[PDB]
Amino acid sequence: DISTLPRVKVDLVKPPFVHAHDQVAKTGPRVVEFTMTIEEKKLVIDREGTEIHAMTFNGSVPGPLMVVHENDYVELRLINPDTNTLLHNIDFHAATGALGGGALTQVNPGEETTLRFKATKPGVFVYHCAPEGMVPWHVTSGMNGAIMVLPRDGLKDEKGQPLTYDKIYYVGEQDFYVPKDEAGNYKKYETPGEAYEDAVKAMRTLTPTHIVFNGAVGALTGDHALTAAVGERVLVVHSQANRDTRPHLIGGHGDYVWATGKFRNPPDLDQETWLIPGGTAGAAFYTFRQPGVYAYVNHNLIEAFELGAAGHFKVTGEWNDDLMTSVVKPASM
Amino acid sequence: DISTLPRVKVDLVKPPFVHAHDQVAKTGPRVVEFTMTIEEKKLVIDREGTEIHAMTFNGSVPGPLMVVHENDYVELRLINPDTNTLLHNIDFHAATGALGGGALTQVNPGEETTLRFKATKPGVFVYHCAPEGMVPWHVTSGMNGAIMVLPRDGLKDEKGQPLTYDKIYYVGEQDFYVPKDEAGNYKKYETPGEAYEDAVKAMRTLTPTHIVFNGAVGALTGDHALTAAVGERVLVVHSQANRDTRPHLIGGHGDYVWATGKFRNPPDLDQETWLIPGGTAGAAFYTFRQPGVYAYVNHNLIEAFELGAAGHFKVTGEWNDDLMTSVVKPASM
Amino acid sequence: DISTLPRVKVDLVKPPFVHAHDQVAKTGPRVVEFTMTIEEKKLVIDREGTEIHAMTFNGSVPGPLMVVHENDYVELRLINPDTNTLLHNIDFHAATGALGGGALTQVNPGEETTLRFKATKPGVFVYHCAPEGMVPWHVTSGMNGAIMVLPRDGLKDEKGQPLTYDKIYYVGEQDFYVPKDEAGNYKKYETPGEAYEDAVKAMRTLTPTHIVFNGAVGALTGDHALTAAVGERVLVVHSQANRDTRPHLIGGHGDYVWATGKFRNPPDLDQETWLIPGGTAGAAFYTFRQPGVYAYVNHNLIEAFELGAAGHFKVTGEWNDDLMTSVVKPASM
Ligand SMILES: [Cu+2]
Ligand SMILES: [Cu+2]
Ligand SMILES: [Cu+2]
Ligand SMILES: [Cu+2]
Ligand SMILES: [Cu+2]
Ligand SMILES: [Cu+2]
Repeated sequence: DISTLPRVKVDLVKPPFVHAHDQVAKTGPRVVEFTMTIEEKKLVIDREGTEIHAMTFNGSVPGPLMVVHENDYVELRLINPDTNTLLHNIDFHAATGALGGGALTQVNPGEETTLRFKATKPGVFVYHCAPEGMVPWHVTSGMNGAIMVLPRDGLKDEKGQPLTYDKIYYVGEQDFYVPKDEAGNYKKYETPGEAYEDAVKAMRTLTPTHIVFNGAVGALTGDHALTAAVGERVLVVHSQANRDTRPHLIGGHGDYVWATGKFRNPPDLDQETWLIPGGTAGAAFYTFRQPGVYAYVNHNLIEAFELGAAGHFKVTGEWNDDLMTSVVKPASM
Repeated sequence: DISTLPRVKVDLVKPPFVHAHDQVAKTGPRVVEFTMTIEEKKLVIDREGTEIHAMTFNGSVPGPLMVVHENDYVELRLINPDTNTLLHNIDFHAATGALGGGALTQVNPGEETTLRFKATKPGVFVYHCAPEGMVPWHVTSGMNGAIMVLPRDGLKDEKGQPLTYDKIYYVGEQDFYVPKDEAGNYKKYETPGEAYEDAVKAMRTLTPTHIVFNGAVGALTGDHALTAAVGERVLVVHSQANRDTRPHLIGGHGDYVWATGKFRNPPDLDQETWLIPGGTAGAAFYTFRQPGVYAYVNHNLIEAFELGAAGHFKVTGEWNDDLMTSVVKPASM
Repeated sequence: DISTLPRVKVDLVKPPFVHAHDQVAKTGPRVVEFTMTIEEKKLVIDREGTEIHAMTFNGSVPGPLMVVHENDYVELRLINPDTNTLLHNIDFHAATGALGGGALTQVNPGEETTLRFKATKPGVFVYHCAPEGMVPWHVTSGMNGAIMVLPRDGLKDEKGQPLTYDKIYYVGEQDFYVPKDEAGNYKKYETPGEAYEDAVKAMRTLTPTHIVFNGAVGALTGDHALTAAVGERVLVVHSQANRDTRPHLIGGHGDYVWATGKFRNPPDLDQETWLIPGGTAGAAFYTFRQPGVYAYVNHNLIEAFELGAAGHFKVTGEWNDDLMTSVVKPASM
């Protein structure tokens, strides 16, 4: 009987950060309460000033990472304010039935709804908008995020021993398909109803114009670079709701990787690069051993360095010359 | 000595259905006899009435699913009637030698051939046409299917315990590359010899115009939706002879998945989405827990909802509010 | 203390061959010394005579395969002769820190450098050039290879028993993006500075014009076909530094496959086709059971047979009719 269970309210944070949680469950099963507010907003996605009409959960691309434990109940209040123009809903890949919740959460502007589901399977999972007839347009306008369902006793390695992370980050990777005119410049749009047929044509090329982490080219760089220290254990959750990606930490590895994100399976070890299929979230665990700047990329390097799918880690600490050293620095012959 | 073995004749059925077989072998090894007749035919593949000249095994796209057990012999009589115009053959990925049988099965119109091979490796495998110089054109015109080689003691989970399916379906996913004129309309063709250079150009874009399940947009919907009941265990075999796909059951999971389809490996558990590489068959096992409509899609959602790679399950039975419920139905604020 | 360790000089060989090494380590840890010389050179990549300005390690596409054991040190002397025009460097995915060595190995024409790193993780790994701002252009001009870090006790199967190969080959698969004019003919270029913006535009299509093994259409055919004998155990290392591929041995299998190439993980068994993600090296082990010609392809068959990603094995020995036979040869009805 669910009314006898503790309720706990979570206050979400903006990606790439993740709200407070406990790896090993300190309580029995709970109803974990979340609220998200849908926001249709203009977003500038590149250095050139290209502006799209984004569709977001909670104002960000990606949507925030939700964290629960196996056999908790997730209760989501989903709000669509009357300042929006479109119908929206939510499909959780973590959930069982009704199109992942999609059939039960259709909200017009000015409406809200509350969905509850039991988190029966441990893993990282995609969530996304999926309104009938408009699914890829909403997803590829930014309306997707992820949920992590931890095992009650936390993460384990391939031998069943504990793995504990010191820091966690959520990297949402987004493919955008900005319509172009015949000369190749991006088109602008007044009403999404007028945008719609050009959006479809752009999608049908299967060729994204931009592929970004955290909603924009360069979003996870400079002052917004991810951070760690030598010796810290970092979990990076990565999602792609529509298109395959292949993350790689330049100068590191995925020590333990769940490429398709499901924690009942043993992790793959020592990965250089891993494939996260479109419609999937994955997770990689790494212990940093060297200080300095690392690039975290989709290792289609064109997608990374030309289309935007690259971020940075800045790592503090002590350089290890046993692991790597310049024996003779670059010099003339 | 093969002449001492029982022979059994199989009568094939049209996908997505699968011919009668036993999961656990009730006999010793057998010679299992199949017949297929090649048919070049016009097929309408979308709602707009786009018509292609398809190349088929047994009149369908995909070709039928053949089912044997490990260490059975497969004996295939392949017939190319003189009403066809092209040379064809067959490559079984399940087989060892002679280009999977391709080098031994070249049949002109008016010819037949009989190939035998031993099914030494358990799994689901692609078969396809592969005539020298014309391989991708035949494959991408529909001339591919799959074969399932069951272990003699049936399927097992990750702990070596039995997994028994109540129903099985075969979903063949087909990428088509229909030639387009400069304005973007599909071109029509008299003789495949006149079609050939435009077919090559269309393929070289690497951008399919249609991606369909069971030979057409909407083929696995309405009266032709897949069915199950709450509590039933369903195996879905999925093949893609040319191009990667990423199946997802919207509102469900892959409880046990062999993404690359080979049953000596343990299955991956609790998958949301899995990657089947082009040139591969995979298999996913799910026990339905909720009634209603489910969408089964390639989770590149553009490929699903715009290009055609989506089908439906209709599931009867009892709704489970513990797993999912609407707490507050969509309403104004 | 590294100065107390044995040093061993390796003399590299051109792909697809691999330099001499021992599967099981016959010594303790060593400093293994390699030299590579960068060469910018014109390469003809197809039957039509299309010529590109390639960028190579040691004169070949791919670069040579380097082979060490776990916990050896790799010491690479990298030479950029003053006959080249561009700045280059090297990122080893096998290495830990400084962008895989990229930050410590920037060499102008007329310079050299010597990098040392400890090979802490066993597997096959990509190496590639990665100069700041120019990464995909260098990689997709051919400047990539692979390194194999064997476990000290050699390869093991899924049960921990030894796997010993009799022959090893290295297949580097390269996506090229040759710029085209509006009519579709390939453009030619004087200075790479003048080529640069057209190279970027060609890459941004995400549609390679050529995909080749060992640097050219048909490179691994005829007199340069790979060879084996019935009963021989062959390891094929395959890399793709930028783009996903899906190798398949037509008429065979991958008996043991490390699709993402990391030997601490058990191999996948009996694969028909496997996915190597872009930015990854993989390895497949097969024992040949039948003589004749086999095609080794990327099983996107358009990529194979139209764009160039196909090679041949020629296998000598004894035909096994139990495994496969023509019962009735192709004939009229
Ligand atoms: Cu929406
Ligand atoms: Cu989905
Ligand atoms: Cu054919
Ligand atoms: Cu094939
Ligand atoms: Cu370079
Ligand atoms: Cu790299």
